[PDB]
Amino acid sequence: DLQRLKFIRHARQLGFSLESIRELLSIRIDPEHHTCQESKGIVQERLQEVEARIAELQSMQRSLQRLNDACCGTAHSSVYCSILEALEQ
Ligand SMILES: [Zn+2]
Ligand SMILES: [Zn+2]
Repeated sequence: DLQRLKFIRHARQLGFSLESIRELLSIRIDPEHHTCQESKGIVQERLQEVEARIAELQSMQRSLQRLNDACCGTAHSSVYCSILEALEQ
């Protein structure tokens, strides 16, 4: 009950998909018939997913930073905005 909910809460904190969470719950309730290989495979898959998303976000971050730094951000007419020009290109 409560401990089970806490377990789930902890998994969600790590971004595990509902599918992986369901699998972790099955291993959790019937440990005598599951192995470290199974649990680690679940962690590893999620780990690869996070590292991949991180790479994507940092890439967007680098572009956004350049767009941001190049624009004066003032009353300057958007007819001359570099951000619009960049997004067009
Ligand atoms: Zn400007
Ligand atoms: Zn601008």
